[PDB]
Amino acid sequence: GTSKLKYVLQDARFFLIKSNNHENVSLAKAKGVWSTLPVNEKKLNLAFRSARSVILIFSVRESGKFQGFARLSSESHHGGSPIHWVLMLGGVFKIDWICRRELPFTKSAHLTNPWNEHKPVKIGRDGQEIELECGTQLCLLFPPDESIDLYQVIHKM
Repeated sequence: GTSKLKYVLQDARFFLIKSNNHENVSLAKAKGVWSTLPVNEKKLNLAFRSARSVILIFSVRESGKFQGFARLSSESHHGGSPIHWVLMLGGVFKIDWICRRELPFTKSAHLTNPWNEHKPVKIGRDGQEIELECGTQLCLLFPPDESIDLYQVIHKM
């Protein structure tokens, strides 16, 4: 079901992450981390302290889909085991995946983001914040990922 998911998404903040390649998203999925440019790092750190959940929604450029979404579990940190991104980067955020399944853009055509001029939510620069109701509904469109137990994620928050 979707009830724990809705609980996790309650009063969350949402950010679009655009990746130039699948290899980086695959790495993020395996390793539970993300790194972004300083401008977005600052926004994410601010958002992590401000909200019960901060959700990253991932899209690989030119793929025509979202590849999943994850919750920030920490602020960014520096000096750790170097991640071999296929690329100046900020620190590393730990993340917990909520959904590692794909969603085609064809399925989110009805969702517009008030924070990017009410353009379809698929449209946006890396780090674009997604407004609460748009973001919530977007996460709810994804196929449920039955490999993830959200109890574990709830126990952080």
